[PDB]
Amino acid sequence: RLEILDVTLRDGEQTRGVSFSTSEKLNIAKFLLQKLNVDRVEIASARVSKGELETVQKIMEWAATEQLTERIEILGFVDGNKTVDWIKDSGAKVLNLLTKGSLHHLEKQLGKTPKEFFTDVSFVIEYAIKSGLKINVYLEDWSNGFRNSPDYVKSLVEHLSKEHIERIFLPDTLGVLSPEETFQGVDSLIQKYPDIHFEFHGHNDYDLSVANSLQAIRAGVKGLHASINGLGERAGNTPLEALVTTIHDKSNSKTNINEIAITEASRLVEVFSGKRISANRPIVGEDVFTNLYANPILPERFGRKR
Amino acid sequence: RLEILDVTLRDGEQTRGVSFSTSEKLNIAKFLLQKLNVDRVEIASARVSKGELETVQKIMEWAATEQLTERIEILGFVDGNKTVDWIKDSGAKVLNLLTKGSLHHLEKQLGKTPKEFFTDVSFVIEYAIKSGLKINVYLEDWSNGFRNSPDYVKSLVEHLSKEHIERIFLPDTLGVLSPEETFQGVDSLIQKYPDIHFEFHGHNDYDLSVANSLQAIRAGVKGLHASINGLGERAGNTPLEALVTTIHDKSNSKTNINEIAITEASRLVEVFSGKRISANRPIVGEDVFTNLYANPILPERFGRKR
Ligand SMILES: [Zn+2]
Ligand SMILES: [Zn+2]
Repeated sequence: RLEILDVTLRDGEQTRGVSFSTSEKLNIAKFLLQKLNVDRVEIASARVSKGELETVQKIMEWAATEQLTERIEILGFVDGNKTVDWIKDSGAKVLNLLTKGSLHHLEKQLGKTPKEFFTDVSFVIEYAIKSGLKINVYLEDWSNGFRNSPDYVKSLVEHLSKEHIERIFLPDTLGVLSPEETFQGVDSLIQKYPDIHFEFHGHNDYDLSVANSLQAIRAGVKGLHASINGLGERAGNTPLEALVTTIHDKSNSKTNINEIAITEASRLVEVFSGKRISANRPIVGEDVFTNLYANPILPERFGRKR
Repeated sequence: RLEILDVTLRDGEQTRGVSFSTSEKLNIAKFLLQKLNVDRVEIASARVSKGELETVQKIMEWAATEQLTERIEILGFVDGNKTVDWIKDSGAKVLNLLTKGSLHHLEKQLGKTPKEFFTDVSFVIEYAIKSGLKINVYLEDWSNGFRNSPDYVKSLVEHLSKEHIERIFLPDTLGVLSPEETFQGVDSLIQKYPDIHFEFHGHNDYDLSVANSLQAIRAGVKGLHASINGLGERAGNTPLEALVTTIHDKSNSKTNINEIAITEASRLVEVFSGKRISANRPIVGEDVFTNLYANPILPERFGRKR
């Protein structure tokens, strides 16, 4: 019973030539939450140029109606009051704080001491809770963090367990992990803090994202991040359509995603995003489906060919 | 030091709407063997409607020139003399016999006894050797064979070690294996016959082909199959561009493939095949590449951006 977090609207928004209109975000958000039944959705980044603020507001206005405002999440930053104010205004109720997960990143971008930066973090989490939000924390560049500066990473997670947050995200930001490493890194933290909710968020640079995601599931993770058609910044995020199918058929864990809405979700973001998918795209490609040669992956299973 | 076998021209040819012209096959074959430096290439299937015969003949005529006729392989069938005659005529020197690797397949398609069919196999291998060819053997549907009728599979491999063949191919024909299973199946055969040359040939139905391919490398395999842009019949074959890169960076094994020709190879088959690749395609996609955020996968590394 794993949670699936769709990042299509935000991380996917980062893709070159992709910019969703308010109507586009509302439509896509509604479909993912209601039809695909994705647990939560990360719709945007805070302090993006207003308008983006208006979009979130409209989506929040709607979400209120359907009794599911707690399912919407907003990428935020360590900037004191600015991020939390913007989200307070947006109407959104959940954060997803972007923190540096590698000693290398912390220094080349902030130039602060682990304790120095951990202070800025505690303040934003504090102020957010004070402002009525809930917080999820990204350990940006963690895939390089636990392999190069595992100390810095262990203290950050240590410090985070003291804060009142919902989940910790372990992203392979630069998509460099092999399934082995993904299992190592995740296992390293799940064993130390067996009562925390960690989620894996891989990137597909080596076409290992769904594989990595499977190892993360073995190492203990309780949730996973992904995007429709693997939309995203480089090679994109873990491809949602292939992740879910693989989880359902190649693992003993499950998901609440309704497979039958998978095909429409794909066509949906492809059109609105303006990024074409190849005809051989796993599970969702046009040419994908075409009883001696029976493959568990059938067209009607994903709302196609009938 | 693994061997890479490109199946782009044959298995890839099977893709819907794809039919390579003679000039197209010659061009693509030349590039893969000479510039990408792929060990061998599987250019076609025997008894395909003549013309296909002419193509192979021209490619063989050329291959002779460059002193590398032994690097070209032709998918063949268990049909007595027909396949071996066609390849004898083609000028090609290597077979790659398609045999049923699952008891289920053997019966629903031939209706013969393991011993009955093993006789047809020994004759074709015999006749091929008699005709000056070398033989590689595909255990079609093996991914379902070692999991459902492992007995039938063990006898077939047993029988094959008695024949004078070059290699045994372990294909995940329907692309249903998880990396775990791929490691199990491959390990099952490599341990019994430690002196045989097995190669994995996975399909990308679950977007696990390159991951599976990595496990196959651990289980003992000495060679791997793949196609440019994952061209192929469904989701296609293991994507060559991602396989090689992953092998080089995420495994201690190596390859003779020249990474710098990877980008041109992709553009090459994309254009000639008429099958577009998404802009976020790992390693080869248009948008893929775009020093705080340094990813080992650099554009100039694959003959791009300079
Ligand atoms: Zn990301
Ligand atoms: Zn195949």
